[PDB]
Amino acid sequence: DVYAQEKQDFVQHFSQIVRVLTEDEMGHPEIGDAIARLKEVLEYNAIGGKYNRGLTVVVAFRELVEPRKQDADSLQRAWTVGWCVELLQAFFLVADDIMDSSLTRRGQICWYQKPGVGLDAINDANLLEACIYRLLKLYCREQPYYLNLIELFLQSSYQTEIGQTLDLLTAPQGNVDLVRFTEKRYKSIVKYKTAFYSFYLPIAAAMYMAGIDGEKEHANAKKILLEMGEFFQIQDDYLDLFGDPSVTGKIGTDIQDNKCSWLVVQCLQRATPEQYQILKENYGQKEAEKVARVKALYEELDLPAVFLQYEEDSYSHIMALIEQYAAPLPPAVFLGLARKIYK
Amino acid sequence: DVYAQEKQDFVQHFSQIVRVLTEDEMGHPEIGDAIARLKEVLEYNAIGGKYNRGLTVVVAFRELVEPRKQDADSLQRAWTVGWCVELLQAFFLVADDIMDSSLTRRGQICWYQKPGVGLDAINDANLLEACIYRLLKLYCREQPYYLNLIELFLQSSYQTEIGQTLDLLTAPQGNVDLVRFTEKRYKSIVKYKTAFYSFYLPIAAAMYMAGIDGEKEHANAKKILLEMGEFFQIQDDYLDLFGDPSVTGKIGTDIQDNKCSWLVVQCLQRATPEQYQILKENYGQKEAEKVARVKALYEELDLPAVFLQYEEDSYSHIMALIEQYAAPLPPAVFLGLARKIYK
Ligand SMILES: O=P(O)(O)C(O)(Cc1cccnc1)P(=O)(O)O
Ligand SMILES: O=P(O)(O)C(O)(Cc1cccnc1)P(=O)(O)O
Ligand SMILES: C=C(C)CCOP(=O)(O)OP(=O)(O)O
Ligand SMILES: C=C(C)CCOP(=O)(O)OP(=O)(O)O
Ligand SMILES: [Mg+2]
Ligand SMILES: [Mg+2]
Ligand SMILES: [Mg+2]
Ligand SMILES: [Mg+2]
Ligand SMILES: [Mg+2]
Ligand SMILES: [Mg+2]
Repeated sequence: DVYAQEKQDFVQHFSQIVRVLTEDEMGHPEIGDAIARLKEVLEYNAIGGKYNRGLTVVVAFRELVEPRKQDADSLQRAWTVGWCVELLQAFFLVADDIMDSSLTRRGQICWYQKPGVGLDAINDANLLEACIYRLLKLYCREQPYYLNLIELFLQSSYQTEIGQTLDLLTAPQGNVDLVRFTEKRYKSIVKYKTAFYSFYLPIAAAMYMAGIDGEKEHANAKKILLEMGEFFQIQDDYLDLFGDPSVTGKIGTDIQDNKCSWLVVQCLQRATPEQYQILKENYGQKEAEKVARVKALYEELDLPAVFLQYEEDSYSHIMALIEQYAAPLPPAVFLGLARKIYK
Repeated sequence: DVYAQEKQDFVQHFSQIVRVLTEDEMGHPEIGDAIARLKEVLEYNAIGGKYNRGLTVVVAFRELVEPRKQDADSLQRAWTVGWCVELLQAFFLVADDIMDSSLTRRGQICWYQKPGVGLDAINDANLLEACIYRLLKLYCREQPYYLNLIELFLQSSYQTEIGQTLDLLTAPQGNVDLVRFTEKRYKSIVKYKTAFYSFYLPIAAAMYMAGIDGEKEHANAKKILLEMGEFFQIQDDYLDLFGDPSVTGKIGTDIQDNKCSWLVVQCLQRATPEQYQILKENYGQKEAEKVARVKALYEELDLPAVFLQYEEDSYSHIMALIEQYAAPLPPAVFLGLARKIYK
């Protein structure tokens, strides 16, 4: 597996990430305590994921750039830009866990739930964001793609925040209005909150580093990647309820938080007026027995089978899009990524 | 007053800010609801302040740039960059109010206290931040100083967040350890949390737009401006307790929040072991009667007189620094700003 190959090299690079980020302290001992906190935040929140996004930058880089230009310096920059995407991920998740009132992340207590952290986590998340641009400046400032990367990260952050706004607006706490939960709305939420930053960004970053800046090449890459992103969020929604917290590393909250989940949207498409009543009575509440009633209804409508069938139809469709839109990029780039997220 | 002149033109420009920010919606009706929320957030949180920071960009621009280069386009860009600093301010304040558990801001209820907003305000704050860079791209991308402005805003944000980390670390909730509250620590907190973004940033932005990018000119400007920033935070700390909420627009929380305020640092310098006990017993608690005991001790030590005397010594010192370090920039730039914040 081409991700497995690159992994060990990528993950060890995090030591260098932390080192150069906390040598800002050398020239200013006055901020020592802040730099120590930064290190803690990084070590807690940027480590322990699958690294799909960061590894994708490196894999795509190695597949897009002529082996004659893969010197030690160019490789260090690739790992760094990969870690920038992982820091973006950490920024979004620390804040998302606060807003979604979640308990665990990646198999440990959410950072804001940690004793003595609490809403201070808001500033910690913003620091993670800031570190992206410090890394970009330190490693990439004299490269021709520097400004393109800066604008890409900024734009991806804006899109993600717009998506989060839609997520939160569609799920007002205490106000169960199931008519809002349409497929059209679902698709817009996930495109913005997940697809751009999780799928387009890491490949686009590699493309810029390879000198592929053409409007057309990026537009074609998007057509494939945003579709993969939709599937990825749908899988996340399924896993919120039907996943084993021991494997996912996080306790589900979509029902309690009144979210426009793929599951609730599919339920509303199949529900008799009497099933609709059950949903309306038990959705968006914290009571464990009410959540259990919604899961039992999902199970009745065979939603887990409907998801299985969506996964298969989706894989076939993404493969068709790769056949059409990959060129002039190597299909391997997209095939590797697809194999990582479906199987 | 040269701020008063420029004001009406600057403030009316906010209509154009909001318009171009919410025409992102024209090409994507799917995110309409998010764009409506963005508009609300802007109108609530970017309006109602003194605009000292944003006006400073415009004033300095008009004083630094040859009147022959102050066309309508260059002026529109100046107003925009001014509004970018006001958006940065709004980002920091929305988040700061959450973290500091504050009640009002600029004479209205804090955004996160508004019914139906709550911790969703975390994402709203991040959107304010994102809008800075959208404005910079839309108005300034083809100008020679574009990248310098982008790096300036990013770096100022990082410094501010480091400062906020020190603020929050020095004020752990429920853990009153008054020995931490030294002048040396106070000075480091305020330099980072306030001085860079409030004083250096707006002048530096004008300098870059005027083509003054020299290391030396910026280093000299900092020497003056960071000192002004220290005074400005000290005045803020005094006003938290001794200001009239009807004028300041915000209810004070420093005592309740266990903060390393200039006032508590000055108290510890003057206090008998028996006054020290009083402080230690009543500081960092929410009880109105305990807060009242701390204010009465401050009044005993004549802290309000000590502040008056600091204000005067500080004005004289800043004026001495202007005499030394302003050149080759016009002293008016710094004098105008000083007159705005002292009187
Ligand atoms: O990991 P989570 O919390 O299940 C999630 O995927 C996290 C997340 C944050 C931001 C953007 N996309 C996904 P969410 O959308 O809250 O279900
Ligand atoms: O307006 P406030 O809340 O009194 C304050 O000045 C706001 C603030 C936020 C961020 C940086 N500097 C000041 P704080 O430091 O919390 O006392
Ligand atoms: C956008 C989503 C669905 C958040 C989870 O992403 P991942 O499942 O890739 O989380 P980590 O590997 O980074 O933990
Ligand atoms: C950095 C500080 C002390 C926050 C308040 O700044 P201002 O007093 O300039 O607040 P507004 O005019 O923007 O309301
Ligand atoms: Mg979540
Ligand atoms: Mg969420
Ligand atoms: Mg989820
Ligand atoms: Mg505050
Ligand atoms: Mg504060
Ligand atoms: Mg204050």
